[PDB]
Amino acid sequence: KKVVARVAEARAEDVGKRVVRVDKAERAKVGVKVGDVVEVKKV
Amino acid sequence: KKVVARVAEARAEDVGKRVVRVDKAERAKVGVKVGDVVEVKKV
Repeated sequence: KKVVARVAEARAEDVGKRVVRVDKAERAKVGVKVGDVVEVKKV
Repeated sequence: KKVVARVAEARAEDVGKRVVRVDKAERAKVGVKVGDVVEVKKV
């Protein structure tokens, strides 16, 4: 269905874990900043 | 609008960068594995 998540800053602890990278240009495209709620959906 | 991205494994280089964490249970909920295309949308 969909995942409700938050944009975060990757920490040392996150290495090796699954993530979706969102760079600054992608963040400007969708209008998000660290801490914002986003929806992650399979294509 | 929306961001088209891929589930990845966070590397050492990703520390300090913005990401959306998707743990195994979230991955089972949406049906994704590392390498899969997902859409990231602002709420």
